[PDB]
Order: sequence, then structure tokens, then C-alpha cells
Amino acid sequence: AEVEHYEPLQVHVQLEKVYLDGDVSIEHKHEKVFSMDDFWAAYAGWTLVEQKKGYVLFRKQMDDISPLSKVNGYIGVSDNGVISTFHGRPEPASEPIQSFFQIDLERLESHMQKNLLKGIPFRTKAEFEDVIEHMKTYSG
Repeated sequence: AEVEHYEPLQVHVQLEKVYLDGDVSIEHKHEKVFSMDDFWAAYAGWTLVEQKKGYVLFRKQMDDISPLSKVNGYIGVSDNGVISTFHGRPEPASEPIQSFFQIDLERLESHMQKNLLKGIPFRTKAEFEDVIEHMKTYSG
């Protein structure tokens, strides 16, 4: 619907950085573009999540968990086997970064869930996806 102009277009493009963790760095860019087509070419690699006249939402994701996740690394499940990452102890006094999936902890191996209950003290990327592949392995 957007047109190609000569007079610039102030696009507020939200650039997400999606990490494996679940955390995503939200960036806000406002750029003037003359040709929206050049703008599209610019972020062609990014995943266009939505666009409206004035604001565009793109995400670019990596196979890394984020630099902050190597300081945090806390994967926390809620009692419903909620696969969410948290900053620090996964408790209601903390906030869920996202929400991936839910699984039965009763069907979990007991000490697996317990680790997830207090939160993993540290995770590297492959260790994250290891525990995550283990989580999805229940999937209920």
C-alpha cells in the first residue's frame, strides 16, 4: 500500500533481535526512506512481522542466547511446565521473558523439574537448546 516517493518516509521500524533464550532485544529505529522498496531491500533478510503505514516491525534472529543470557542463563519453568526463561529465580516476583511451551513436570524426571523450579544458574547456547530439546521431548 505504501508508495515510492521522493519526499522521505519516516518509518519507525522496530528491529527485534531474537535470541534462542527467548529474550529479544527491542530496537527502535526511525529512518527516512524515499523509496520503500530500498527499505525493503535493506531489511529483506529480517523477518517482516508486520507493517503499517508509518511503522514497520522486523526481526532478525541469531543462534546465540544473547550476551546477557551468559550472565543470566536462568531457565525457569512454572508448575505447568512452562519453558520460560527468567532473569534470576523463576518466581512470581520475577518476570517471564517469554513463554515457549508447557509440559508435565509429573512426567518429567523429578530432578529435572526441580532444577527448572529454582532456575538454572548458567547456560551456554548448546546447553540451552539441550535442555530445551529435552523439554519438547515431553511436550505434554
